[PDB]
This record gives sequence, structure tokens and C-alpha cells, in this order.
Amino acid sequence: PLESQYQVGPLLGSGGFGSVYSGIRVSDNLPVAIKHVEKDRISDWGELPNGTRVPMEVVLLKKVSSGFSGVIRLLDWFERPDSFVLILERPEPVQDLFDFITERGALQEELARSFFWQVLEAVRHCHNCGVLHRDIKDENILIDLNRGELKLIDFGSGALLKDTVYTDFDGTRVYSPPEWIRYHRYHGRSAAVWSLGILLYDMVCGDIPFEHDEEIIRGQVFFRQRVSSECQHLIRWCLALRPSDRPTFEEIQNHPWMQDVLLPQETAEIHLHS
Ligand SMILES: CN(C)CCNc1ccn2ncc(-c3cn[nH]c3)c2n1
Repeated sequence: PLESQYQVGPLLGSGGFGSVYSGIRVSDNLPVAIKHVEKDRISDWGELPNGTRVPMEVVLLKKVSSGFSGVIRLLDWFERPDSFVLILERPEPVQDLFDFITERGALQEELARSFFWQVLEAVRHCHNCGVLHRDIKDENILIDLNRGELKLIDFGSGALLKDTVYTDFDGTRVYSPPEWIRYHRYHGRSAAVWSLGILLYDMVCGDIPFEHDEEIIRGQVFFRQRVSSECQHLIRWCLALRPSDRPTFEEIQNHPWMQDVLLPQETAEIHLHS
């Protein structure tokens, strides 16, 4: 194989997700993202059916990359003496929902609904493939600004979906549910619904609802922008203090606020082009 079948461009960003660069597969000029992760900072390993000891990120990505989906797919990966290199796809042009929100503030409800729905679909896809992301938040969502398609990234805190209790979390705290904060115990679907509630508030209000543990535990959400009563109702339902009082994915997509979603292309024509 050997690594210079891609051409390396600018550093796109770096953080707990590793360092990610803009790249082009030389074979067919396909845009790509080259992620490097140091082996030293991988706490969670898995194995590939074949028998190789890989990072869990790569196991989870292989399971969800069957494609097509609203997940950025893993096209190839490589081992190095001190790091793994992952070759993922890259939309052009692209902006992460975090930067998009920093720039435009609270999103119009019709835009939030398209975006949230598409997130719901991607999260359904991961669950349907046996993958829990465990760090759903605006920084982990890419927008393809031409097609209006959202795409999920950075599965480094994810786990295989399981029906028993999780006692380990390494996601973002301010998107984590009260039962983790208080007891260090959660279940996959209900924690994911909670973070989908923090995301939905984030989109309609321009910011996350809670910063502090005490605020999460209390679960009382104040609205700082004018948000519709139906949208407020769905947000508060995802943010219920008791996991069992949170909605299923089906109940979210059957909520009256989620009816008449725009299709991605209309979404980009109306809210994203020019
Ligand atoms: C979290 N945030 C700093 C995003 C970093 N900027 C970018 C820009 C474009 N792409 N295109 C694919 C990716 C990708 C990131 N991880 N896996 C794929 C990517 N990241």
C-alpha cells in the first residue's frame, strides 16, 4: 500500500479527536480527511474480525461505514509505529455545525428541523449498526454547504451498543445526562436522547442550556430566544431527568414539531446558498 497514494493539504484541526488534515486521494482526486491519532492517547482498543488489535474508533467506523449514510465513512486506515492513520471522506464545501452556529447564532426553526432530523437519521443508522457515538454535539457534525447534508464525525468516545448499563464515559460533560453525573451509570439510547435535547436547544437558542453539573442535575431549561411551544415541548421531553421518561427515536420523529421536514437540497437552497 504505503501512504503516499494521498496528497496532504492544510491541517483542518486538532484536539481530542487527534490531528486531521485536508487531503486528496491521488488515484481519483477524491477529497479526503487524513486523521492521525497517537497510540499513547488511545484508551479503548478493539480487534478486527481478521485478528488485528486496532483502535475502537476503527471498529465502530467499519460497522457504520457500509454506506450510504449521514456518517462520514472510513475509506481506509493504516498503522504506524506510534500512531494510526484514518482516511475518511470529506465534503467540499463544509463547515462544522459549531462554527456555523458561532457565525449565525440561533437557527431558524425550519433550518433546525432539517438539521435535527438528519442527525436523528444518522444516529438511527449507527444504532442500527450496533454503534453508540456517546459524544453527539455540534462540533461533531459537518455540513456539506452545497447539498445541505449533515454528517456525523469523531467516534473516538463511542462504544458498541449494548442493552446493559454503561459505567464508563469519555464524551463531553455538558452533553452528558444527569444519571451519569450523579451515579456514573447510563444506558445508550436514553443518554443519546438527552444529548440530542442539548443539541436541539443548542440549534434553536444559539448555545447549550447547561454549563454546570448543578444545572444538569436540576434539568430545568430556560429559553433565552423565542422558540415555539412545540419545539420547547420536544426539547424538555429529551431532557427529562428520568431516562425512562425520555422519548424513543420514533417518538422524536413522530413529534408534531418534526413534521414536514425539508429535504436537504431545499434546505441548502433556502438557508445555505449564496
Ligand atoms: C471537530 N472539528 C474540528 C472538525 C475538524 N474539521 C474538519 C473539516 C472537514 N472534515 N471532513 C472530514 C472531517 C473529519 C473529522 N473527523 N473525521 C472526519 C473533517 N474535519
